[PDB]
Amino acid sequence: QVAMAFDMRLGLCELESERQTFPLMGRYARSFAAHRLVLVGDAAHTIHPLAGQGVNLGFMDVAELIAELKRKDIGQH
Amino acid sequence: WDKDSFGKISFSGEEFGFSHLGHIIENPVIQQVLWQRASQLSDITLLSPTSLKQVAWGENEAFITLQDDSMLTARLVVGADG
Amino acid sequence: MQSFDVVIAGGGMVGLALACGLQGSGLRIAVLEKQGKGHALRVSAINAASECLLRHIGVWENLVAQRVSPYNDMQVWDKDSFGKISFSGEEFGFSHLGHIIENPVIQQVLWQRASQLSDITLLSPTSLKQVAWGENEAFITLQDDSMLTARLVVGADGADYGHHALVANIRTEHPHQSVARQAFHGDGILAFLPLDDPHLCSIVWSLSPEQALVMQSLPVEEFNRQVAMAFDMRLGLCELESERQTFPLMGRYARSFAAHRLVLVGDAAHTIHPLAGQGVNLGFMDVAELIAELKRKDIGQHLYLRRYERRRKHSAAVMLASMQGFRELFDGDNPAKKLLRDVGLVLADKLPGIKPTLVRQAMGLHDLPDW
Repeated sequence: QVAMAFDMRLGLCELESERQTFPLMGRYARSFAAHRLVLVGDAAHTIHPLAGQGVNLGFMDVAELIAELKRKDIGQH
Repeated sequence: WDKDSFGKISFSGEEFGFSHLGHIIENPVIQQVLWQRASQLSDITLLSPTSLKQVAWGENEAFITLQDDSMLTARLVVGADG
Repeated sequence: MQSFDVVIAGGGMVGLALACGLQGSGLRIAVLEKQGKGHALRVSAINAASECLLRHIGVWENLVAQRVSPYNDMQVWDKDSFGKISFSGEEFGFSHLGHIIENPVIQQVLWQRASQLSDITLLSPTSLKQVAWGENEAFITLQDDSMLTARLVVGADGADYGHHALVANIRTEHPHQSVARQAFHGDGILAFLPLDDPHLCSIVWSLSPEQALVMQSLPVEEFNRQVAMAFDMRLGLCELESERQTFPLMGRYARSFAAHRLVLVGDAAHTIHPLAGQGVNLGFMDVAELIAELKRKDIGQHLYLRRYERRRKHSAAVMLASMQGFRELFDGDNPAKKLLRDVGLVLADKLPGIKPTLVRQAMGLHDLPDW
């Protein structure tokens, strides 16, 4: 079934590992600011046009956050 | 087979002792062949190239006519292949 | 009998265009026709390519001096995605994209040319009683038992659909300013074709048969209201002047049929087109190419003909692909695309620059043979 859904692009297929599922907790969120609270989304588990790339959105959240934080009061919303 | 569900069924007559399920045959060959049989039969005559000018459906005869004004009659009429 | 090189069933715009044109060719032409000064109900939006056919056949000056309504500017939009594209030839140095011209004027004009030509005689009011398709002659006959023969026969202007068109003359609050306007709304399309009167348009409203029928039978104050909303009030309050007329759009999966000494050209005057009022242009282009091909072997044999058929069925697929393409373009002009434009991550979009391509299509200066 995996191979047909892939057009047989790589021929016959064989699962080695266990099969694991997890909800894609995108797509309408990734940030929450609050009075001395910052939330960054679980980008590791979020939808993206490019497979396996969600976490990049997180690494980019924090780079920008590193940038902004290294200056007033760090916490004020 | 189906490209969406990936469902598929395959089958053979050989599995049930048959040599063929059918034959692919060109239409011109089929028709020109049955045409040759047609005039190789005497209770059949072939009228061509002929188009119909009028048909007056009678109770006992067909009373059809031809463009070349050759009157024609028939018990029953049957149309096909168009 | 009388003997002709080509007889032409149903002599309307396109067949006569063929008559004047398929000439100075050595071919004798017969033409079978089986049958005011106010704004006609029926108008066609004649493009530059079509103009070059009519200017060539010497008739342009005529219906110009009659009544002609130049547009150089066009606007198309969609009421659902709010997408819209507008364009002009002036932007590329052209004075006009086309002309709105009344059908009766066009045809009565080409009719006058017809008998002002001696290799053309006109047979009317005449209907066919019998045609016996011979190997070398047409052997067709008339109801008045006048035998007739022809090398090749060609039918046009009449002789399956999806939508109907409601057409009518509509006075608008705001001047149309010589803009051909077209609005998509679901599976309704509503076009306003500008006329001589600075405040009058002839519309083409493509609707389902059931929708066209209801609109045609609506009381006028309701029609006035309803037409204007479907047009986004682009020209303000609306008032029907003329009668409301509907006719099936006999596109879209045909326009050509070749056969043993038979050529059929579609009733392009009644066929779907991306650009409202433009169907007939497809017909004028069918015949130009046919004039071109006919003026040479045997004129009638369905061998030197089916290659002509290829070209036309081809053109009809192109027109179909184009309507599909206008819809894709409008449904793609949405807010997510706007966001991506801004941020530079658009993969697929309106091309640089479709304005010039929209102009070459409206003018239809492609499609031409030259000559």
